[PDB]
Amino acid sequence: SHMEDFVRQCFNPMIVELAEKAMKEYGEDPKIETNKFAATCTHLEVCFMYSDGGSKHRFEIIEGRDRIMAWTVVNSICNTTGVEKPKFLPDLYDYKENRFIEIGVTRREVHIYYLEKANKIKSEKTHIHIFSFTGEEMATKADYTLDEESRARIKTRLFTIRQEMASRSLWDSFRQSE
Ligand SMILES: [Mn+2]
Ligand SMILES: [Mn+2]
Repeated sequence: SHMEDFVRQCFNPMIVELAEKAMKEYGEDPKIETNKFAATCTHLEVCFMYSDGGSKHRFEIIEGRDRIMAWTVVNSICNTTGVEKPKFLPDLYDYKENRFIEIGVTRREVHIYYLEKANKIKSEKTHIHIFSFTGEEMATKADYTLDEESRARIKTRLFTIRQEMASRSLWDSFRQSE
């Protein structure tokens, strides 16, 4: 599929392999679920750019691990810090702020996805940070965790991915499929 080749020429190879394992872990095939394939890679890259901002030992990366191992770290973070165990696996834990973070990448309005992410968690303490494919962003308590320059990089990369999909005529199917 054309989407499949774009995702392979767009994201770095380890991001692609890490997405595949995340897909195969839930039965989804990147070769037919190609739109979900571009979404998992985009979400994976944002989480790794996000942890790249801040101090060296600031973030414990929960995403990209396998479910049992990912929970193993979450239970480890909880008993270490006393923070409540979330109902769903988050993406990162902020050692600087002592809270889990849920990263979200949207193709609709950032205000709708966060509203969609907020009622699902109900965990209150879990921080939520949302980015769009157009440059906006929305975070719990208006606390954006990272500095403006690190968030500007993520927004820049998202719009580049958005442009490259459109120049290849795959953006409309990607947008109209979320
Ligand atoms: Mn996740
Ligand atoms: Mn997420």
